[PDB]
Amino acid sequence: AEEFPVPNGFESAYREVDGVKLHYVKGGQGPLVMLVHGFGQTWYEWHQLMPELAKRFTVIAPDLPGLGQSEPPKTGYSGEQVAVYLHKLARQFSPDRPFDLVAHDIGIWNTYPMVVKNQADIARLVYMQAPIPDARIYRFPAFTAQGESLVWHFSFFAADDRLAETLIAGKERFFLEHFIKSHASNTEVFSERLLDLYARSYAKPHSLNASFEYYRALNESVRQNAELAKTRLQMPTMTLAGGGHGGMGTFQLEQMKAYAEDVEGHVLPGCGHWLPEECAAPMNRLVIDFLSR
Amino acid sequence: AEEFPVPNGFESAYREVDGVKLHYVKGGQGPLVMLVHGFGQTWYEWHQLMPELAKRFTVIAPDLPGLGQSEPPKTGYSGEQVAVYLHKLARQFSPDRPFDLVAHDIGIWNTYPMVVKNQADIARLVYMQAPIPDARIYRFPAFTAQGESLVWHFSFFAADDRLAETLIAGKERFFLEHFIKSHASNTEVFSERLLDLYARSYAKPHSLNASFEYYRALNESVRQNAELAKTRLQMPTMTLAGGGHGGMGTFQLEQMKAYAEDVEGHVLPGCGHWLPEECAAPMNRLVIDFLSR
Ligand SMILES: *[C@H](C/C=C\CC)[C@H](O)C/C=C\C/C=C\C/C=C\C/C=C\CCC(=O)O
Ligand SMILES: *[C@H](C/C=C\CC)[C@H](O)C/C=C\C/C=C\C/C=C\C/C=C\CCC(=O)O
Repeated sequence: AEEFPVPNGFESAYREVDGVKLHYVKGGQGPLVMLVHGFGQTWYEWHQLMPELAKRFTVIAPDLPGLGQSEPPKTGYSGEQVAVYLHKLARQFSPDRPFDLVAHDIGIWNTYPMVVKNQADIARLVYMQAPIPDARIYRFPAFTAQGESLVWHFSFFAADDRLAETLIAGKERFFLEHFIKSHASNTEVFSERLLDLYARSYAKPHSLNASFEYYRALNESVRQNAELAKTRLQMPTMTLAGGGHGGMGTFQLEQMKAYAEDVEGHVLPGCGHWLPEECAAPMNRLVIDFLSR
Repeated sequence: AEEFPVPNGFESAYREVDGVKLHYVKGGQGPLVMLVHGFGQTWYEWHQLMPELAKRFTVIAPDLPGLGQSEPPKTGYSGEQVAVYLHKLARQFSPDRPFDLVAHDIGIWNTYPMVVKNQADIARLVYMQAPIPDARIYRFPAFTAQGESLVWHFSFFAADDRLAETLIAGKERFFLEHFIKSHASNTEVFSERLLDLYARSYAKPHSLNASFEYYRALNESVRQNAELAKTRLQMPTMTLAGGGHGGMGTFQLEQMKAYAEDVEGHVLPGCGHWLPEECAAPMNRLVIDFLSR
C-alpha cells in the first residue's frame, strides 16, 4: 500500500538506518540529489520536480522519521538527531561522492546539522521556507496587524501535555486544509483530492504525534545550532522564499547570509509557503538550473 | 438553574440593554462598583471579592455578552461596541453619580472605550492582567526559549474557519485546564470542580464562539483605540499584575502610564494571570483600599 502515487519510472522502497525503517521514493541516474519535505506533507510535495531532476540526477525523496511511511526516530526529534538518519541514508546511495540537498520547512531543521558537520559530503544546497533554528525565532511576533503570524504554530505544536494532538485528533483533515491554505498565496492548487491524500498520511496517530515532536525539540535544536554555527557553510547555496501570503520574503536570504559564504536568494512573487505546488514552474526552473551548474 | 453559586446576600438577575439580555450578580449598598471578568471565566471569578466589597459599595458583576448567562451582542465584539452595553448597564444602576470599574483580561478591552469616552461617569479605575489593545501587542513574541508563549492564543483565537471552536469542541474541559495552568503560577487554587464549572459554561456553543469573537475583533479594537487614546484618562487609576509565571510584570503599569495621568501600580510576587483566584487575599486588599480612599 502506498500513501501517494509514485511517478512513472520511480520506485517506492525502504531502508533501515540505525534501526529506523525509512521510506523513500527514488529514480533517475547520475549524481545524487536528496529532497527533504516539511511539516504537513511527505515526499510527495516533490513529485512534479522529481521527473525533471531525474533526467540528469539520481533523485531520492525520503519521508521524515515518523511521517509519511517512515518509522519514528529512536534517538529523538532534534535537528542533530534526525540529521544523522538523513545523512546516513544519502550516503548509502552516494558513499564515494558528494550529493546535493534540497529542503523545505522543517526539512531545513532536520538537515542543517549534517550539512555543517559533513560539508565535504554536500555539493550544492537549496533551502526554502524555514528559518534555521536560532535565537531569531524568539523575536517573531505572536500576532500581526495584517494577515496572520506565520509563527504562532510553534507554540501550539510545542505545548506540553500533548495539547495539539489532543485537540486535532478526529479533526485532522479540517486542520490540514486550514493551515495549508492560511500559509498559501495560490490556494487554488490545494484541491480537496490533494488535501485528502496529505490528511490521510498525517492523521496516522504516530504521525500526528511525530509531527509535533519536531516542534517540542525546537529549543533543543536552537541550542545545538548555537554551537554548530561557529563554522559557516562553504558550499554553493541557494535560498527560495515566497513573496506572497505565507512567504518569508527577504528573511530567508538575509538569515542564510549569516550561515553561508556563497549564497544567492530568490523571492517568488505571488507565492506563499508551499512553493513546489503554488509556483511549480518558476520554482522547478530555479532548482534545476542551480543544481545543473 | 445557575451556572455558578451566588454568594449570600447577592441576587442573580437580568437586564435588557440595547436589545441584549445581560446577566449579572448584584449585592451591597452604597456607590456602584462594576467588576468585569475575562476570557475563560464569568462573573464568578469575582465571588470572593464581592462580599467584602459589598460592605461599602453596591457591587455588580455582569457576564460579558455571549459568555456566562448573557446573550451575545447584537452589534459586534469590538471594544467600542461591547463597552456600550457595559456602560449602559452600569448607568441603569448608577444614573446620578460616577461609578468604579474593576476589569480583568478582556474585561479591559471591553471597557476602555466607554471609560475614555465617558470620563465623568467613572470615579476610579482598576485594571489587571491585560494589555489595552494597541500597537504594543504586535511585539509580543510567538515562541520562547522555554516553550509556548503567553500570547500565541491571540492568533489561535483570531483565526478564521472557526478554527478554535472546531478544535476545542469535545475537549473544552481539557483545553481550559491547559490554558488556566499555562497562565498560572498557583495551580493549586483551581480545584477540579472549579475547572468543571468554568468549562461547562464556556462549552455552550454560543459561548465558545463568543469567546473567540472577542479575539477576531482585536485588530479592529486596536484601530479604534488608536483614535480614542488621543484623550488621556484623568480619573484615579490602579493597575495590578502578577509577578510569577503567567503574570505581565511591569508591562501593565508601564503601558497604563501612557494612557492615564494619575496611576499607581503593583506587581504581586508568586501570582500569575488569575489574580482573583491565585492571590485572592492581597488582590482583594489592594482593590478594597484603593476604592475606599
Ligand atoms: C513549517 C510551516 C508550515 C506549516 C505551518 C502550520 C515550519 O513550521 C515553519 C516554516 C516557515 C515559517 C516560520 C517562520 C517564518 C520565518 C520568519 C518570519 C518572517 C519574517 C520575520 C520578521 C521578524 O523579524 O519578525
Ligand atoms: C486573556 C488571557 C487569558 C487566558 C489565556 C488563554 C487575554 O487574552 C490576555 C491577557 C493576559 C495574558 C497574560 C500574559 C500575556 C499578555 C500580555 C504580554 C505582556 C507582557 C509580556 C510578558 C511575557 O510574555 O513574559
